[PDB]
Order: sequence, then structure tokens, then C-alpha cells
Amino acid sequence: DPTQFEERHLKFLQQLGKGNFGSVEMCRYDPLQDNTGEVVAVKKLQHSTEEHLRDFEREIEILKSLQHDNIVKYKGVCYSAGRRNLKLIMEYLPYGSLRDYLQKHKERIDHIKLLQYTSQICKGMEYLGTKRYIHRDLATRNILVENENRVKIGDFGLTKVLPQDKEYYKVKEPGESPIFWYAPESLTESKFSVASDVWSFGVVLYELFTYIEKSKSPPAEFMRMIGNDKQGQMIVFHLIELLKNNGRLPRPDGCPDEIYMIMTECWNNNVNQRPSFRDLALRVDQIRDNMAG
Ligand SMILES: N#CCC1(n2cc(-c3ncnc4[nH]ccc34)cn2)CN(C2CCN(C(=O)c3ccnc(C(F)(F)F)c3F)CC2)C1
Repeated sequence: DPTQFEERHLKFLQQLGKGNFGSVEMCRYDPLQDNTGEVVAVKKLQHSTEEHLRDFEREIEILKSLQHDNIVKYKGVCYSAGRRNLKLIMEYLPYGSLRDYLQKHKERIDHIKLLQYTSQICKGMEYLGTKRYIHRDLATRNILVENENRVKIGDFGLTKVLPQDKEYYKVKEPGESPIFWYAPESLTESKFSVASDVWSFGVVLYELFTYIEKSKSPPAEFMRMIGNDKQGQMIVFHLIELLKNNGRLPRPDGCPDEIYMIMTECWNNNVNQRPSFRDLALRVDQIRDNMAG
């Protein structure tokens, strides 16, 4: 519906997050021009191309197909530039990315909250798996915080739909790749699956429990292990060699052994032995529930 969010009633409020190929802004949709309206988040491309706008169309269809408490809410599209461009309209979640929230609001985060966020992320990912969607970019930078009690997967720009007959998607046009969240078979064979999302979730869980101490981020920790001197493809070569022979991110300071064990099971080089997101949500909620109270 091109009349749902008309570009002339979509008012700027704040820049929220930008990268090489996309940007998100806070806007107010005020159809009555009475200084009221709901606040929304607006994603738009950067350095657009025909190929990227086609992908963005796929991204929009993917998000529109998703309705879940732990998936950011799709609201519509703005066909801006006189209906010669595309912008994606989403609900606005006010505490930003989980990566920033962990750093900025340590005062209101304890292990209980971390497990609750863990559970919620797994449940959102269970849901994606029922659509045969592979996220491919799971990281705390792409999780959003609605409030102290709820997080949602917040971006789907790299998400792919599995082929009808395969359980993996083989990417044949790799661009910007978050290699320090990648499963080994994604690095070596460009294969992405629910199981490689589980690998990446293992890194998310690590992130949560490092509390995003800059020296403990996965890129920083892997580069320390690889050698900070290394540059270029040599980094990838050493990362692959490291992972294939059981090199792993360390247990974070203060992390319970049981949570670290979940991490290490997600980081299984044997794809089929990785737990499912349903296993993980149940396991985490049972940890939470087995506590006193
Ligand atoms: N989550 C999360 C983190 C982000 N963010 C989301 C809010 C927010 N805040 C409050 N409420 C909200 N409601 C809905 C969103 C939202 C703030 N920051 C940063 N991310 C954007 C810029 C950087 N990005 C690329 O450069 C990029 C790289 C490769 N491919 C693509 C493409 F186009 F194909 F998709 C790209 F866009 C990725 C997209 C989303």
C-alpha cells in the first residue's frame, strides 16, 4: 500500500544507525500535521544499486511475513522520491541495539536478565526456522532492546530463504561478511543453515556475558589469538585453521560453566550435532526455572 506511509507525512526525529549499505532513522508519522503521530524506525539503503534494491525488496517481504514478540514489528513501506524509491517502516524500539545497551546500561543488567534475553533471542530464531529463513547475521548489534524486559531481532538484511529441497543456502555473491560470527562451513564452503545460525547464536551468548568489554569482543579476542599483526586474507586463513582444530573464544569473566557449555555445544564443527533453537530455549528456560523462587 503506497498510501499507508506517504513521504510528506514522515518527519525526521533522529539518526539511529548507518553502515556502508543501509541506514535507520527515527521518524514521526504525522498525517494530521498536529504535532502528534506514532514514532517509527525507517530503514533505507545506502549506495543503492539495482541488485541491492532487489535484495531490499526481498528483505521487506521477509520482515512482513514475520509476526513474533521477539521480532521487530513490520509496519509498512514508504515509496518515496515520488514512488521511485523504497523505504522500510518498522516499530521504534527505544533502547537501541543490545550491543550498545549492554555497554550503556550495565546498571540494570544481571545474569537473570542475560538469560531472559538469551531465551527471547532463541524463540525469535525458532520462529524464523519455521519459515525456513536463515538469518546469517545474528549478533548483539542486530538485536534491539524494547525495554529492560524484552529484546527483538532487529535487522534481516542478510536473511535468506532455504531452497525447497535443501537444508542449506550456498551464497554465491558474498559481500560484507561478519567472519568472526561465521560457522566454519560458512567460511570454507559459503554454506548457511539453521545450524550456522546456531553457531552464530553461540557467539551472541558469548557477547552477552562479556558485557561487551571492548577488549573481549569476538573480533578483538580472535585477533589476539590469530595475531594482531596479521592483515588481509591471512586473517581468514588463520581463523579457519583455528576453528577447524577446536580453537574457541574463551569463557568470559564471571560466566557460569553451564552457560559456557551451551556456547561450546553451539560451536560444534559437526553441523548436525549442534543443538536446535528449540533445545536451547528449553534448556535456558529450565535453568531460569530451576532457580529458587
Ligand atoms: N538491529 C540492528 C542494527 C541497525 N539498527 C537498527 C536500529 C533501530 N533502532 C530502533 N528501533 C528500530 N526498529 C527497527 C530498527 C530499529 C538502530 N540501528 C544498524 N543496521 C543498519 C545500518 C547498518 N547496516 C548496513 O550497512 C548493511 C550491510 C549489508 N547489507 C545491508 C542491506 F541493505 F542489504 F540490508 C545493510 F543495510 C545494517 C542496517 C540496523
